[PDB]
Amino acid sequence: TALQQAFDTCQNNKAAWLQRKNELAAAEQEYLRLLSGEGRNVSRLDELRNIIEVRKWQVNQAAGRYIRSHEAVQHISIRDRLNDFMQQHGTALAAALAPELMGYSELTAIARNCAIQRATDALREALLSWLAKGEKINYSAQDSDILTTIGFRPDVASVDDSREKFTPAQNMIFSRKSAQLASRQSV
Amino acid sequence: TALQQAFDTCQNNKAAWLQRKNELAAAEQEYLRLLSGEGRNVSRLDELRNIIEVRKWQVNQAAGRYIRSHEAVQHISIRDRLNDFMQQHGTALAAALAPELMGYSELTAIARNCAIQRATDALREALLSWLAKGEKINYSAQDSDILTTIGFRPDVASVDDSREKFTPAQNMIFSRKSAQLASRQSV
Repeated sequence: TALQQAFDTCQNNKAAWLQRKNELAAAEQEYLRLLSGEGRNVSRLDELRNIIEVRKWQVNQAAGRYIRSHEAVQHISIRDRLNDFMQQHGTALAAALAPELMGYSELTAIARNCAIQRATDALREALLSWLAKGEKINYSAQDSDILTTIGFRPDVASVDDSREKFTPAQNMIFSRKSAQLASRQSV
Repeated sequence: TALQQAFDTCQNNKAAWLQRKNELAAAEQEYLRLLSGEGRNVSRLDELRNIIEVRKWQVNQAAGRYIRSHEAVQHISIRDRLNDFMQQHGTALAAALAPELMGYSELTAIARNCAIQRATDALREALLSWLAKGEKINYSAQDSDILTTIGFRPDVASVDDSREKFTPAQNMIFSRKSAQLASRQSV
């Protein structure tokens, strides 16, 4: 259920990001149509500029949160699949790299780290050979639906929106802007 | 079939290392008994000191090349075992890491490197989870005899004398002195 929990977390994050970008687009089109009009309304255009700026900041933050949630759900799926599969095949995987496993319990910390790094490097060449052979494969059978729905990669729109970042001072300034807009808009 | 070559290389390296060790022991014991003896030939003492130092250098080099051969044969055995293991159960391994392996062909250098790094982190966490329970195992069935006869790690006597490092000029002058010793003892 934990994988399902992360899946629905990412789904509602995606929904929030989508509605945020829809609101941003509506604000932008309203601003441009008002600018096309003959009315001056300097205060109106200034407040619309502030609104669109804070809304695009919110869209960027939502995209970043969606990226983090997607990474989290992929990571938890990876860890659970690896745990269950290795439990099903503990002996085979252990004997594959056996000569560097005995004595691990009492091994010194530096030697322990060096041994596990050597094991990872040994698996690196197996992964390289597997990708060189380039066999076609899909997600795990047990959670194929969740992994297909979550997508192999996040949407490119979130990638380009999250490409640019902001300094923490601007982050907190925009957080205050969001708080005040929510406060004065609820009335 | 390079495993057999590595095995016999390790065997003859061990034989040469034992020969160097026993000849060094003989040289040092005869030097000690001549020191305790009534003889006062200072030239004999100086030449015995030269023999002792050159034999110590030869033993150090033999230990170094034995360590290199042992690590080489261990790497070859690990590579072969992992290769046949992935040829046996590699599809399930690829499925377990599917969320970061799809479309590897068209990925750029940075994307491929990051995906490989994430896969290494995943397998590292799986390995540490497996090692947490401390499930004891043995050597690989196909090549158990070679691993047993080469040992899990080289003995202390092969590393305790190899903890001293020589500058390249020292190595060159010791090589020249060893060549002179061989030339003078051949006649």
